Amino acid sequence: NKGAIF
Amino acid sequence: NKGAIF
Amino acid sequence: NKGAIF
Amino acid sequence: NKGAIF
Amino acid sequence: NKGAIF
Amino acid sequence: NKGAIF
Amino acid sequence: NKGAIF
Amino acid sequence: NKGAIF
Repeated sequence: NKGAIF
Repeated sequence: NKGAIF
Repeated sequence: NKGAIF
Repeated sequence: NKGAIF
Repeated sequence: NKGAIF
Repeated sequence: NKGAIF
Repeated sequence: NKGAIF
Repeated sequence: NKGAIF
């Protein structure tokens, strides 16, 4: 799993 | 902003 | 911003 | 798993 | 089981 | 089991 | 500007 | 500017 929060 | 990836 | 990836 | 928060 | 609360 | 709370 | 590539 | 690549 991969994610970005920005 | 807030997030979850799983 | 806050996030979790797992 | 990989993630970025910024 | 997996979960996120935010 | 895996989880995040934030 | 902000971005994520993954 | 801010970014993540992964």
